[PDB]
Amino acid sequence: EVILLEKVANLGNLGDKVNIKGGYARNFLLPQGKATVATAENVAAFEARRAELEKAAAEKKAAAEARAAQLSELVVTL
RNA sequence: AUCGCUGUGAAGAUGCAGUGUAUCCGCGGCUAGACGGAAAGACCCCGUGAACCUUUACUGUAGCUUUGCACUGGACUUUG
Repeated sequence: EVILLEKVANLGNLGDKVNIKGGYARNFLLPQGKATVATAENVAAFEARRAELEKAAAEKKAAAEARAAQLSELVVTL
C-alpha cells in the first residue's frame, strides 16, 4: 500500500509495494520521507523517474565508507 | 318563650312522658352541665393512599473493575 524509498529496512525493499500496518505507514514512514501511500493518480510519474532511485541510494552506502572511520576512534574523554 | 327529678329513647335529655318546683329583669362571683369553644382525632382501624429510611425483597442504574475491537507501531525470542 506504500512505495518504499530506502533499502536498509529489516523487511523492506527498494521500491516494492508492501502492505503494512496502518500505524507504521501513518506515524513513522510517511512523516520521515521514506515511504508514500500507493495512490493511482501519479503512477505514470514514477516510471519517468526510475533513474533517480540509483544515485542517492548508491551514495548513501558510499558515504558510510568514510563515516564509520571516525566513530570507533574511542577518543571521547568522559 | 333555654328548670329539677324519675323514666324513656341512636342506649348519659332544658326541649320526650309523668310529676314536682318556679312572679319579671339585672349586677357581682363560682364553674357542676350545655357529651361547653378551639384543631374534617395525632392513638386504633381502613385506603390494591403518600412520603422518607433499611436490607440478604424485586427490578435496575452511577461509580469501580475484566476482556474483545479501535486509537496501535517494528524487532527478536519462547511457544500452538
